[PDB]
Amino acid sequence: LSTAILKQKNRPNRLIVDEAINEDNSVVSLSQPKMDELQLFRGDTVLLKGKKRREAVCIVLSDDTCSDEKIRMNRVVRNNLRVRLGDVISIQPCPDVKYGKRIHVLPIDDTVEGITGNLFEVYLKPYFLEAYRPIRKGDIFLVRGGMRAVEFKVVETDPSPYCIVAPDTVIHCEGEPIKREDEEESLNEVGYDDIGGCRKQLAQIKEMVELPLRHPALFKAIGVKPPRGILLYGPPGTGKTLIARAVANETGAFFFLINGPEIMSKLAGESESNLRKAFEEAEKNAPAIIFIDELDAIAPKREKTHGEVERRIVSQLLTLMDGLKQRAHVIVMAATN
Amino acid sequence: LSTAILKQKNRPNRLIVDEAINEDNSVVSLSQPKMDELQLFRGDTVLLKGKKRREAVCIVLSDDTCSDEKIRMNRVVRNNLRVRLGDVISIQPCPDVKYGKRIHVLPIDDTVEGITGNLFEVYLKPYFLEAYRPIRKGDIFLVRGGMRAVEFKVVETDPSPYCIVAPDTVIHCEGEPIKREDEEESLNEVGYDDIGGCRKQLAQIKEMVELPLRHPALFKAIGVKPPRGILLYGPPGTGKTLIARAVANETGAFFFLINGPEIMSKLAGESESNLRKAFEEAEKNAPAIIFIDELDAIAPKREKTHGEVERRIVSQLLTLMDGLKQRAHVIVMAATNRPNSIDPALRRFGRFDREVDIGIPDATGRLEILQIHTKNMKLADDVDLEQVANETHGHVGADLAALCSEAALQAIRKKMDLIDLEDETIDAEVMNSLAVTMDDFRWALSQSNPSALRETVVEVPQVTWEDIGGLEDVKRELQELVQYPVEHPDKFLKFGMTPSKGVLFYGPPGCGKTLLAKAIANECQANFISIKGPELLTMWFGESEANVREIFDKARQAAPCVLFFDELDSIAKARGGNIGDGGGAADRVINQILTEMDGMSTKKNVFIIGATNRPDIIDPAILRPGRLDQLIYIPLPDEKSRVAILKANLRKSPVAKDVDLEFLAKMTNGFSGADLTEICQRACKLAIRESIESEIRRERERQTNPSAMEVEEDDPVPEIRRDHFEEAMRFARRSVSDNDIRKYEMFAQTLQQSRGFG
Amino acid sequence: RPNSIDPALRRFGRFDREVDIGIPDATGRLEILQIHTKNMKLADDVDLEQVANETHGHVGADLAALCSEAALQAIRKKMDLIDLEDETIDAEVMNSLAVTMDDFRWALSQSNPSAL
Amino acid sequence: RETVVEVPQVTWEDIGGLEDVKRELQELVQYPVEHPDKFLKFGMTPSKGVLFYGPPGCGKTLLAKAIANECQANFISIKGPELLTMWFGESEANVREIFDKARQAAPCVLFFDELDSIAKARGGNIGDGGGAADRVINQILTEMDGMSTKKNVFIIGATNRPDIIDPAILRPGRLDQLIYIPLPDEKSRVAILKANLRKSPVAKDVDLEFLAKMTNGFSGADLTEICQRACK
Amino acid sequence: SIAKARGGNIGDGGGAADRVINQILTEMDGMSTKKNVFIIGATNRPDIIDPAILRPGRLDQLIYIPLPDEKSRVAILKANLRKSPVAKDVDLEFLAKMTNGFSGADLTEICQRACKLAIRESIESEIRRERERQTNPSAMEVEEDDPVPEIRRDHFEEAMRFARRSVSDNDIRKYEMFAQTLQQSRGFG
Ligand SMILES: Nc1ncnc2c1ncn2[C@@H]1O[C@H](COP(=O)(O)OP(=O)(O)OP(O)(O)=S)[C@@H](O)[C@H]1O
Ligand SMILES: Nc1ncnc2c1ncn2[C@@H]1O[C@H](COP(=O)(O)OP(=O)(O)OP(O)(O)=S)[C@@H](O)[C@H]1O
Ligand SMILES: Nc1ncnc2c1ncn2[C@@H]1O[C@H](COP(=O)(O)OP(=O)(O)OP(O)(O)=S)[C@@H](O)[C@H]1O
Ligand SMILES: Nc1ncnc2c1ncn2[C@@H]1O[C@H](COP(=O)(O)OP(=O)(O)OP(O)(O)=S)[C@@H](O)[C@H]1O
Ligand SMILES: [Mg+2]
Ligand SMILES: [Mg+2]
Ligand SMILES: [Mg+2]
Ligand SMILES: [Mg+2]
Repeated sequence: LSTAILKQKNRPNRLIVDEAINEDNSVVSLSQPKMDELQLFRGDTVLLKGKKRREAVCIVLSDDTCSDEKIRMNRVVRNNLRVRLGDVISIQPCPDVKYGKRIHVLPIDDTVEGITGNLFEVYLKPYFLEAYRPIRKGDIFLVRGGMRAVEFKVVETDPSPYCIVAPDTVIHCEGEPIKREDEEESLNEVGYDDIGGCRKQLAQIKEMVELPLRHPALFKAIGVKPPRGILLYGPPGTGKTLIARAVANETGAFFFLINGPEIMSKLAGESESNLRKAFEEAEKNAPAIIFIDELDAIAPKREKTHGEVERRIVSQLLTLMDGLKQRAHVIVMAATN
Repeated sequence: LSTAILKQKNRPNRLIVDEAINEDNSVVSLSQPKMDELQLFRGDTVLLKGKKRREAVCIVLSDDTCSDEKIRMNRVVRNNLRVRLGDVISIQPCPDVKYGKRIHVLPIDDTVEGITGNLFEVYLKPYFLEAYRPIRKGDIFLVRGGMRAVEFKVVETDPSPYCIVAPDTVIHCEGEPIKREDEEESLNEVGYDDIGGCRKQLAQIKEMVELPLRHPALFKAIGVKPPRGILLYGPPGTGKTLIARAVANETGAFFFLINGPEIMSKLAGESESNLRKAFEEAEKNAPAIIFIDELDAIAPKREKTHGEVERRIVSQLLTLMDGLKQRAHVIVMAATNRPNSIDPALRRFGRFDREVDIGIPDATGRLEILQIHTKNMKLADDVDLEQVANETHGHVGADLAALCSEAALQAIRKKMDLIDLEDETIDAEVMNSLAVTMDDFRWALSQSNPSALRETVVEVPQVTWEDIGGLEDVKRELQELVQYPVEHPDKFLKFGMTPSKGVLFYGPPGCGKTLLAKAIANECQANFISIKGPELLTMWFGESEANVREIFDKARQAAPCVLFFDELDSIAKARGGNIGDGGGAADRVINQILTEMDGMSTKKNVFIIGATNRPDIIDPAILRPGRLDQLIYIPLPDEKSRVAILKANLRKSPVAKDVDLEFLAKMTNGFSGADLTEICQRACKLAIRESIESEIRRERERQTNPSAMEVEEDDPVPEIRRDHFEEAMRFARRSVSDNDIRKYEMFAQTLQQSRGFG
Repeated sequence: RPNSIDPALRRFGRFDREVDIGIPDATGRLEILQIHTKNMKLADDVDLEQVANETHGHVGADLAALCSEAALQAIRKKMDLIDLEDETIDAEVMNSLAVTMDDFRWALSQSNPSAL
Repeated sequence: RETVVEVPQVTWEDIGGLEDVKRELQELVQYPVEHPDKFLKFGMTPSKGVLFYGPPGCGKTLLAKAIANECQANFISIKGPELLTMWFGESEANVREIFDKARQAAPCVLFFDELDSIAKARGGNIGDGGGAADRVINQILTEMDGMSTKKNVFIIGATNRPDIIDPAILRPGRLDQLIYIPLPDEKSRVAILKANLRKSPVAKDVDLEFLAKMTNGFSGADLTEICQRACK
Repeated sequence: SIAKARGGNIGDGGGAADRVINQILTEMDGMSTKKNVFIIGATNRPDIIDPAILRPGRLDQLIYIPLPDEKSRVAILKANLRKSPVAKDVDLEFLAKMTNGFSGADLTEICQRACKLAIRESIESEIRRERERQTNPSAMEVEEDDPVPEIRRDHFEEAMRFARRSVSDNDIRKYEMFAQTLQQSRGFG
């Protein structure tokens, strides 16, 4: 039970992906007892949750040749949810529908180059007019209203979770296109599937960091105070900054990063201000995490320290660590070798 | 009388709480001779005093079914006075009644949410109009003028001690409500009931700090100047900041706090201003206390200090300490965990001359710390805290806190198939089905790595005389050497004899020398410091002079104690050599031991005992009058001594009636106590082998016919029957040869002659 | 610390004379005790020459702390009447304070001196 | 240049002979892990130490790896050459770091090895001005005393020069269970030669019994030398 | 201790001259005679002594202090026994005629043993009195005096039984041979 927190806990609302034969980019395949199970009436908009906090919404259909344990979707949704073939995806009935005021799509330029022509009346007309197709802020969808695959990206939108775009919602095309590198660099984010060989330690870090921030009521009920500092250590090259970025992309808390050399490279009296601003922004915001990377660059032993300014930075860090109270909901974790 | 200041001193005006059946929140229950005793007329307002300086006032009633020794009140007064069921509360007749001008209540928002409605005409009307109900500034009272329990809090009021609210007193409801966390955090303040394992030191701190501030007239009358500096010290984690906050919440003096890193983290020239403002605000105000926490961060030794600004901060602190005069009524107390890295100019007379040593707790202390920390957890009935308190050996208070936390997290992990990290909230039955069992405390105790394992243990031992077999003449001699100068001082003054201080035990290995030295300390109820030559050849090469002075200073501080040196052959054979070498018969460590043993005053009751099993390479300079004098040779045991040893080792395990110990001692000839313990341990291991093999045969037989599984057997072996001792007798080998025994006889007769030549 | 002073200050014309205040002997310790106990109210049992013989490595401030610890022991024996909880103490209790030889034996048992 | 803390891969099957010590090492190591309460029925506290000593080449390292493979425990290995190096630069930290790492990775067998190099660089050949107690082995004894029994750290030693050994190592509460590992017998030599020859294919014309009846004082290292010569 | 931590037992690589005793000789040379500082030494191992200590203008006047004679032993036993009161039944002359190679430390050991035996009898007698008063506490009417004020005799006989000799006779003839000729150690050997 030492690694029991890493179990996926399969439930009736768990849906495994599979290949879908519909070229429409708003389809799901659910069976009739599944729609009668979660009270999903025909035409509902569910809230799909994938990996690395990416989400998606699609209008539901009753594809009765689907199985009760799976779901079928195309490559567009599986790239908007960052899943492979054979990964679970939660479903949530969220019919809280409000319309949008203005949406703002943006194309990707390398497919627009070649021939552009007119973007609006050739590309944005036949896909949006009388379709009611839902979007999330940050989706990449494909319209075959041109020469070949020219993709669009919804960036600026006033409804932030999602919205069903009515035909009266104002559609623009005046903005600036996006590069291919801008998406392909953001497809190289880090999750828990990029860490190998450290299962037993990821169990401990999820028990120490994720659980006292999602459920403070348990620790208050059973009478436990959660820890305030975690120190990762190891040899050089063993993946400590990687586990840092993995928790930074999962956890659903506010994340703030402090580097050792970046603090110590600044002028005297500006580095203490950066430490104070870090802890003030973390206590001001949500349940938070502060990651201090390379701790032994900003706080060595005081037999090695010769300056006055470096002893002042160590004493500043001690004073800021003692200010964390049980009310604050701030975890500080640091890494060293 | 060393802890006589911690006595509660029961008086006729002492009232023990009890449960009251009146739902009214202004009732007390007093008997008629109590009201005729303190001249309490019916309808008086008394001044009730509880814990942590909380007070309360209630109008008195004559409830004659109450007892003369108790009082009865509800939960409202017992939460306004911070007492439990079975705690004393002083009463004071204070009829000094003046009315209030404006009062200002404030609700608590979590009970107001749900439905609020109109607060004033529904909540504040029927409880205040024509009631004359008294309040203290800071009370939490309950009015049933709504949906459920909606509590109010009186914050702003012009009469500060208390007041009887007339109906003409202006009542407001416009203010801001208070959160639940704002009260529940302030219910976690610290008193003297949150400190466990430090009774003897709390006595000293109340004699030094509370008494010269409450009653300066006594110290001026008898002619005593009270001290100005107290230095608490100890290992990390032993509760020094906790004792600080406890005095900060009791004492009834002005309290000011200074942190080490908070002073040293500021810019140059701003830290000296914070020190000066601290002492100016303390001398400006009342009888005060200044607590300087982590003193060794702002004043280290000036060989370590490299700055100019840090030497200026140390000199500023010395100048401010010398400005304290007898007129001022200011006590300065400081806390550190590195008591030898403080600048030595601060530890002189007039600055930080008193020192109180908070130490590592023993088993009785660990039980009290565990009972304090688990008062909010929900323990199962299986949990025995005395077993846990015995099994935690090198722990300090913070380690026991981390032990309780790790146990409850294990209890969560066993309940993981219901709790989801993915969801929003947890079922209330899952939050109610949490109870920590003894299996959790065994997990948490298996995982914990404590902090104070590499410290020296100063305790009273647990070995009685009964664990030792044989050696009865040396029991009669050691009683006469140790116990009578403690118990009968004057009988050495009738004659002209000064008692001796040293004993040396020497002999063959395994003969039982350590247990006697522990047993005499258990007999006299003295402390016991144990040193080993391996432990003293390590941590000398790094600190070349301090180690043996630290041992003798710690033994002088913890008097009366027996200071037991042991394993002297390792010093003698790492420095003096096997067949002799270029090194001396005198050894550097044993040299500094002789120097420390000479300068030891006889008014102390520190008694020194040695032990070696290589008496030939011993230093001659150890043996001289005024040092280790009383040579006692401890020999191999005789056969009745061997029967007594075998009766001694066999008390924990159950054996049968078929065994004969007399024949078993008549088989062994040169066998020590270690060899007889080896035989008993071999026999127990053979019995455990047979038990496990029998259980394997039973489980395989149940696997053979699992259709019935109907044996329902009992325990196949509860004891050792016989004949394991025969195989153990076959295994045994002798430890000391006979040539060595005649050599020990020849050193047994004449070792005192080794002083001169040879 | 007479050997940590800069040696240029101890030359001719600057700090050439030196007077060595030292650790007192038994005749000195008796005089220090008779000075410090001139305001205390001693019982008739107290023999200061025995105390002056039994204090071996003490200097003057140690004898001051010895007298203070003795009088605090005399307070602790009178503790069942004195209340920390109250406001003031009865004048007969402040008049019934007199330090006996048992107190000086307690205080002398507890003291750890400086110049051993 | 790091210390490897893993579960080893040597099974019992790689070792030939020495079956009584297999039955003894199971009883010393495996039962206090597997059956805690059966030591609470009686009043016995289990021991913590084993010393193996004997002639060279007899097969002492493989047993210590094999018991760790049997119990599924970690395995830290130390050599006296490795501990006389990186002591002269860090005079006190090294042996504390080893025992702290073994306490952190519990349950593990902590295998000291090659004690003759410490004993012969400090204690000497025919004796000298140095002691029978050695500074490194002194700090080892200090670290071995202050070790709590709630942990399941088990200590195993090995030397092939048992005369210059420190007497202070051997005392109850330290390395107790002395086991002498002898030269192998002829059926033990047949088992050793069956053990070394499993990786390489050999024919049916070979006789191992005669080949063990030729060797008299030959250890396992010598029989492995013979097999390696044949493959070359 | 200086001679045996630096000069050694049977000799070693160290010298007969020792570093501390070297600096002592240097300080003893540069000492003006107008001062009245007088230096006295003591050792009980006269063989490994530095030869350089003994030279004119340094520690000159060698005095060998021997084992005491029997009238010297009577004087020693009169000296140790002045603090404690003893009786008139004791004979010190026979008690010195029993001891042969016994020093002053041994005679002080005998006297200390006798005082310890007397204190044992005193405490055991008080325990019997308190238990007898516990037996019949209804009266409690003895009002006894002091059962033992002095040492009577016969504790010295048990103390005589305990005693062991401190210096053997081989050592005494070795000290005689160093007593006659120690000044000749300056040259060779
Ligand atoms: N467990 C691992 N799984 C996958 N990739 C890893 C793992 N450990 C290291 N890597 C790779 O190693 C690269 C460097 O790892 P880092 O996280 O930079 O190491 P580090 O922990 O930061 O060590 P230092 O002290 O900062 S040099 C990462 O970018 C990964 O590509
Ligand atoms: N005697 C004790 N009784 C009850 N709780 C204790 C005791 N000693 C320590 N604790 C607990 O240990 C926690 C930490 O103790 P601290 O007071 O922080 O130790 P400390 O004395 O400050 O040591 P340092 O030098 O400051 S790290 C406290 O919050 C208590 O929970
Ligand atoms: N008289 C005795 N009664 C009971 N147990 C004894 C007795 N004598 C020895 N022992 C046992 O002998 C073992 C070692 O005891 P110790 O006194 O520590 O031995 P030692 O005299 O110190 O010699 P070493 O060098 O430690 S083996 C323990 O198991 C004791 O229980
Ligand atoms: N019983 C055995 N079974 C298999 N191989 C063995 C056996 N005994 C020894 N060997 C071989 O002997 C060689 C050395 O093994 P080790 O146990 O390391 O020797 P050792 O006892 O440590 O003595 P040294 O000092 O290292 S040569 C290896 O090649 C082993 O395969
Ligand atoms: Mg990194
Ligand atoms: Mg603290
Ligand atoms: Mg011992
Ligand atoms: Mg090997």
